[PDB]
Amino acid sequence: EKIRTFAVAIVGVGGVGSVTAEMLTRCGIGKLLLFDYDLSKVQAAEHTLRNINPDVLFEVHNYNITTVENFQHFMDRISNGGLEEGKPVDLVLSCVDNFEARMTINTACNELGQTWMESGVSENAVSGHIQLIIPGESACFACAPPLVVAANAASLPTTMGVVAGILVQNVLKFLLNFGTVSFYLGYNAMQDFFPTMSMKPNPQCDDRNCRKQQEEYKKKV
Amino acid sequence: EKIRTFAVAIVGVGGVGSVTAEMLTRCGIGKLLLFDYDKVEFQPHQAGLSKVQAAEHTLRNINPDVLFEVHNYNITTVENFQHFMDRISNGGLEEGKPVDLVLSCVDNFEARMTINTACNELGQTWMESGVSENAVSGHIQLIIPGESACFACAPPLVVAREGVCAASLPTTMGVVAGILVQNVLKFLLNFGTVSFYLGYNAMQDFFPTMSMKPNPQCDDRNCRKQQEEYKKKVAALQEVIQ
Ligand SMILES: [Zn+2]
Ligand SMILES: [Zn+2]
Repeated sequence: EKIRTFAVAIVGVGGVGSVTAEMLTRCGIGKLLLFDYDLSKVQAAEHTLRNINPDVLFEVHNYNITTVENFQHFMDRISNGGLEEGKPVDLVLSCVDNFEARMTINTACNELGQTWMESGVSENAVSGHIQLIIPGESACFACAPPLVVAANAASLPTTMGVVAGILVQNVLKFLLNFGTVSFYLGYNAMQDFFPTMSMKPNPQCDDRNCRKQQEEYKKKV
Repeated sequence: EKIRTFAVAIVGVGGVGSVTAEMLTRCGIGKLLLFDYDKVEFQPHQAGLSKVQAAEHTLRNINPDVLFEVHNYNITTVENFQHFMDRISNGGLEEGKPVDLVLSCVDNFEARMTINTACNELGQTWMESGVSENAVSGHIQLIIPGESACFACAPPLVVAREGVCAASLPTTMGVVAGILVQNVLKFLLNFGTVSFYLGYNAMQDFFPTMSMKPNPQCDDRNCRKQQEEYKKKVAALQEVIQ
């Protein structure tokens, strides 16, 4: 019911992204915005998803957001593509499998002061994670590299399933304000370990907007 | 590859059971035996078909290579319990061989105890799984009769707004089914570490894990018999928390 009043952007519509898109659609999220870069992949996903739950609204884009020109458009849609035009999306989800795209999303979110979550799964399928980022309040993707160790074909879609479900659950807890949102939640599939933590921002982060947001956040006193 | 050589029985094709059946089918499990006893009340046009034949139609369409055997009876009846034991002992990939794993995805204690009674009689390893009515917690448990606690060794373990639940339920089922299946793969394929018990608290992203030793005074004498057979086997080197 209340869930129908939110919009979520999802970047990366393969692997963890398709499962996540499908779960959110099945929950009746008001709007999903889909970004990927090859009907194209996103318009294909939109078609399948709208069949699953026609209550959900979609907007899709197929451009490479790592060029500054497309990055402009990406930021425009984050800021204005909410359920009602001209309002921001409530959350951005990174379900991408490369560093450049991920860092690209981090740069947009730092610029906009947009809360987002990033997720990943290993090629080997033995591990994955989700993380919440609140620019200026918690570590962004540029503040520090990933340091949490993984204490050492069928498995791969399964691990994607677990990570996607945990992601969606945290999206629901964030949008609907119940339980506790995780800041970092890891998944070691071989051991059934779920390491968790949160990290403060790096005051010397390379991302000058992360730095800017931190100051703005501190200033609230 | 190797996963194609295994047979898995799933009791209860409801929430976690259907997700689980679907994942296993997508993995290319050799065979699924499906047991349940009510009708579709999934996709809306199956409303009236038995749950088991409906799931079978969907799953076959997903992966035609998996072999399906389905039964639509109440296993808590002695007569149907005989049939159930027959298919567990003999409904393996090769007929006359046991099923490699039984998965309990039923919603009630009686059916769980029923599956437990069969598995102790047969010495059949199984996993008991569930999602709470509150929609924000679930669990999986590995029962190796004689080696780990059976469902009767101790009473039921518990893992500590409507719109919340209505949204959460499907996704908690997803998480629990996913972790169940990962454990099924780890158990069948023998890699990594299989959890004897794993709970999931969705409110706090808590995944408590432990194992339980058998209760040497279990009400189930087959449990006890199975314990002594296991104690014979090992005989050289297992402490409880004090
Ligand atoms: Zn930073
Ligand atoms: Zn017992």
